[PDB]
Amino acid sequence: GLTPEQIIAVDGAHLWHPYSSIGREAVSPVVAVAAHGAWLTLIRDGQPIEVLDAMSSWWTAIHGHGHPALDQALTTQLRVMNHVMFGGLTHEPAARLAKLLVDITPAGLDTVFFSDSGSVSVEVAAKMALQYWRGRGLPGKRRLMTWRGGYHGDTFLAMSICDPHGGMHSLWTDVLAAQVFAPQVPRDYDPAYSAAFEAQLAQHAGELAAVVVEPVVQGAGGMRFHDPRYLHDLRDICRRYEVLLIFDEIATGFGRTGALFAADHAGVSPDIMCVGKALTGGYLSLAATLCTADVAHTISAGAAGALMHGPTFMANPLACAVSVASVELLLGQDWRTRITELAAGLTAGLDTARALPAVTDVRVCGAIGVIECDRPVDLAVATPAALDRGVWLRPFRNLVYAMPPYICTPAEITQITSAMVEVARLVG
Amino acid sequence: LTPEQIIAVDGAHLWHPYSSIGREAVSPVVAVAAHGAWLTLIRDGQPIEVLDAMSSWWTAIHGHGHPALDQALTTQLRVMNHVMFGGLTHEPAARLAKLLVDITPAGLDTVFFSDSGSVSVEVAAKMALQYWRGRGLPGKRRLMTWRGGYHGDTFLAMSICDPHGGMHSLWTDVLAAQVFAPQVPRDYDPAYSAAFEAQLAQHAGELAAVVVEPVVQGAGGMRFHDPRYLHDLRDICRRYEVLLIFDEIATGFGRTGALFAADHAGVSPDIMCVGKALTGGYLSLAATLCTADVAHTISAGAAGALMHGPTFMANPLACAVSVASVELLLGQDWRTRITELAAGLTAGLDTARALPAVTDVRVCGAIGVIECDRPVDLAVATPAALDRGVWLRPFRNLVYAMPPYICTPAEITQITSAMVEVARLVGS
Repeated sequence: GLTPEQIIAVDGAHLWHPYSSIGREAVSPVVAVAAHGAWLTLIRDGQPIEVLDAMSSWWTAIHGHGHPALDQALTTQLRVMNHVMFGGLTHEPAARLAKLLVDITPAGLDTVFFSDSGSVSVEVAAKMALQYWRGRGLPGKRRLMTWRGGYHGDTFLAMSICDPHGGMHSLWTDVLAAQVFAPQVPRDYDPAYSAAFEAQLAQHAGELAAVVVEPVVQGAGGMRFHDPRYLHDLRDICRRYEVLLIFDEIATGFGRTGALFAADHAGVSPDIMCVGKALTGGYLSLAATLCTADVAHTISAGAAGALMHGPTFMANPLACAVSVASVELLLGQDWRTRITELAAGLTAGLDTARALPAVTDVRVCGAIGVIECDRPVDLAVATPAALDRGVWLRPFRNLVYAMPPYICTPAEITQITSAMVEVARLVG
Repeated sequence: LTPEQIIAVDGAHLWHPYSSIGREAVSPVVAVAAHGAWLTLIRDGQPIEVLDAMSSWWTAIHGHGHPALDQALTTQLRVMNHVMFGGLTHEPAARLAKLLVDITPAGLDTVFFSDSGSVSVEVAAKMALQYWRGRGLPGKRRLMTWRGGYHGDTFLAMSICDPHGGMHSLWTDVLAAQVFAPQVPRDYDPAYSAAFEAQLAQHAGELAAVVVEPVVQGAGGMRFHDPRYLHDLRDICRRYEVLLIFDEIATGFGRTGALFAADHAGVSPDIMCVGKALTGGYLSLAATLCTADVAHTISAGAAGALMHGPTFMANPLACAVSVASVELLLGQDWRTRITELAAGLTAGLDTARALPAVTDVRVCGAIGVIECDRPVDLAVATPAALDRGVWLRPFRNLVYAMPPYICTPAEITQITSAMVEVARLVGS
């Protein structure tokens, strides 16, 4: 065991944090000692304090932390079978979860490949698309196309379809696969944008295995929203030019944008889909890649005859079991009303930020609320300001944003938005 | 779901490792429980207990449902399932990082947690590339390895897989082009090391790192090599200013008879990956360690940080069970336990040497291998071993086992007996 002071000492000497340095961080991490419901217990000045997890621990904790149904599902599985290899064996948690995912995802996604993180699920999606065209005798179809502003993970293939600025591709000159980038997709629908996207794809169609995009909401690359009609156009362009369509719903899945999956806003189905994050209710890392029967059969009939991927902990019973419970818990309530109330609460609470000096935009989409500023937000000013108000916020670039747990009460949303508005006040 | 229902869902909707959809010659066997060294499988509608001779692909070193690991998981679950690692730290991450820095080869001072072995290999490569960019030498961006290796299934990891006999051979047209030395021999031969140095010498200005599995090459062929080669690699790498990366994802935590396989040569790499047995086989987790010099050179570079950070980085639940699994290993006389397992494998596999289809029998720690003269047919091997009460998973021409450390001498003899009978049938 360790005290918080001992934890800080070990951490500063031995632990890498995300996108961080060793030994030169301007803000040292805060010790978290517990998490229950929508609240984290953090150590501030040696005092344990409770604060709202306004980020849902990066979109994951949709039912909040320590939800009794999900705790119970994990403990139930632990007593029967922690894990077995998925090579030559199958089990009830994988079957139950696969059945659920094929039933609730956009129509036609009939097969499920489990992996251990979002970035791996993106690599599997890419491997499916490339092997598909190898199965059709067209191995020149091996590049990916996307639009700017995206984020798809940070393994090296996922990096290649990241936004070049968000992903700091200037640091990776001559390392990354060179993919095709269309301009940033706009918020409001403009058919000229889609016509330009189609003309650019048409030029590269013989080189392209797939278009890969985040539907409706671009998360880690800038918390930007776009009209769902653009996804309708992508589905059409890809159909006509014989390029696969991949939707990365790792951040948008499981109700977060006001539909079960963001693709449902446009009423279209991709050929391949990635899910993760909220899949397990935020308990454990699990991800999945789904594809159509056509994709699966074309891969399986090719000369390779097999999708050559298979992580050690593929379809981990513990992770699948808690995911089954998390999914069933979402589907067994009126989640659509819940998200509508959350969006209304975010809109009401963030409205006064629209008039602030340094605010360039305020936008809400489902249980997502964003304040865009005209300058970078200083973490050394924002974090104490948010903590003083009992809220854990993690701004980045010029954005103050939240994706609260679905179980947040109106008062908790008021508390979250009040902290967001104050952070934006202190920016200007 | 009943076992028949699971089989139906699985055939319709589940991808398995390295497999097709609809064209697998052997349907998977339903697993319904796991306890200690035993799996409960459904065969012809009836449950049978069989030994997990593969440790669920090297992970279940303490067996399944060990009370100390079950309890560590439920204890952490009652406190905090998960919190984001951005701006926060926690006791499971600090406890695990402190343990790992203390037990790994000297000089490995910092720890980056990720969710899978393949990701940890990508993190290792990113560390090596950002290191040389931090030294103003971005041309040092290629990797060198020896043939027969395997390092995971993501696209960078695939680039250092064996390019001919390796499972990723058909992708070489789209992978990064790395430098490959010939297969390292079993016995020590100074001419091999001289040739390795001569080949590295002409690429040194473009090489970021040498990446190898130390002592045992696993998924690429269960080949063992003399630890003195690792001494030579460390010397070559230091003299030519190339970083040395050891992938101990399969070899770590006592499996080869030393705590880490690098310990057989007394060698410290600059970067090291661990995984699999890290969590006792409960949950997916991996780690990448590097020296202070590597961490500080990355942190002082123009990037100012290591540009990686997955959603579930440093998951409290996975870290907590890993802490317990590592402490359980260190709190017993693991070295004597592994020596006894190795002696049991050696004694029980000896009769396989006389079988007509067997070309080699070799043991290293708790690893036992029968190498046959033809590929082993799973349709024969799987029921033959199940008939003998053992779950075995041959691959290529190999019948092999990596049993849980808790196996009794009688259980090891039951495992080796089933392996001998599989080998006997291979030549029938």
